[PDB]
Amino acid sequence: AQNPNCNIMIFHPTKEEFNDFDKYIAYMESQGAHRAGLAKIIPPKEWKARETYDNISEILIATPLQQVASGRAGVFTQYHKKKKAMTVGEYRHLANSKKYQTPPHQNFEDLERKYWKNRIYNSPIYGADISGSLFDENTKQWNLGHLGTIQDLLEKECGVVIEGVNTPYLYFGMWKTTFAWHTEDMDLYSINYLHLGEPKTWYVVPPEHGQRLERLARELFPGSSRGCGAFLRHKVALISPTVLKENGIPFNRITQEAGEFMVTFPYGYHAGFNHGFNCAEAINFATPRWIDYGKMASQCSCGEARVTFSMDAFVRILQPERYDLWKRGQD
Ligand SMILES: O=C(O)CNC(=O)C(=O)O
Ligand SMILES: [Mg+2]
Ligand code: NI
Ligand SMILES: [Zn+2]
Repeated sequence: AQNPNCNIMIFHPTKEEFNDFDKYIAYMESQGAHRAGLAKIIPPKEWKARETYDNISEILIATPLQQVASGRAGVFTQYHKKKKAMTVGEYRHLANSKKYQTPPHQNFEDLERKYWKNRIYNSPIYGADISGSLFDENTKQWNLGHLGTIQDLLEKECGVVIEGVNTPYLYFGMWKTTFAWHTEDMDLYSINYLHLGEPKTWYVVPPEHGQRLERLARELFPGSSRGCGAFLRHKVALISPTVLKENGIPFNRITQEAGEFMVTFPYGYHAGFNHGFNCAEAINFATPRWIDYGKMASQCSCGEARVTFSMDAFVRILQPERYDLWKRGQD
C-alpha cells in the first residue's frame, strides 16, 4: 500500500505532465497521495495562471463576511456577519490596516502559534465564495474554469444526464481569516490555486480516519451535534492542532504559498487560515473513484447548510432514499 502513514505529498509535474489533468490526478493517487486527504502541486516553471494581477482591484466583494468567534482558543465556532460591499482595492487596504494586518513574526511556526493563541479575540473579514475566475482564457493547463464538469463525469460513469453547472469561486483573505473543519459537498474533490499574496496554512485528517474527527466534534460541540446529524456541513467549527493531538486524532499540516495548487480528496476533512492579504480560486471536481464517496456522503437536513443548485441532482441520483428528507431541509 502506497503512503501508509498518510503523509501529505508534494508533486513537481513537468510541463509535459501538466497537460492532462485527469491523468495527473490518477498518477498522484497511484503514489498514495489521497490517503493524506490533501496534496500540494507545484506547477512547472514555464507555467503561469495569467500575465499579471495589476488589474484586479475593481472586482466587487458584494457580501464581505466578518468572522466572529465564540468559545475557547482551541475549540470555537465562528459566525459570519454580513458587511457592506467593497472592492478588492478597498478590501486590500483594509487587510493592510493596523487593525487587521499580520503581526510581526519570526517564521510560519511563530505565526501559527499566534493564530491559535489569539484568533478568537479578533473578527477578520473574509471575501469568500465569489463566483468568477482569474485564469487567463489562454492558459490551457490546470485552468480551474476549463475543467471537465461533475455532471459530465457522472454521465460518463453512470449513463445518466442531469441538470447543473460547475464554476469556480474566488476567495479574498486577510490575517486570521479562517476556513472551518469540513469535507466538500457530496464529499467531492476540491482544487485550490493561491493566485497572489500571503500564504494559507492547511490542516487535514486522512479520509480513512474521518469518523474519528466526527466523534471528537460531537463531544466538543454537543448542542450542535443534537441539532444536526452532520453539523460539520455547517462549516462553523474549529479545533486546534493541540486539541487534536490531545485527543489522538490523526492529522497533518502544510502551508500553501502563492503560485501553488492544493487538492483535497474525497472525505478529507480540512481547516485552515490565511497569513495576510491573499486571493485564491477553488472549484470542486470528480473522478471515477469519487462516485462511491458521493453515494455515502452525509447530509445536513436541519436546514442550516443550504447549498447549490447542482447538489440537488447529485442527491437525487446517488442518494434517492435521502432525497425527500434532504430537500425538506433545502425548502
Ligand atoms: O480557501 C478557503 O478559504 C477554503 N477552501 C477550501 O476549503 C477548498 O479549497 O476546499
Ligand atoms: Mg478589476
Ligand atoms: Ni474545502
Ligand atoms: Zn444541519
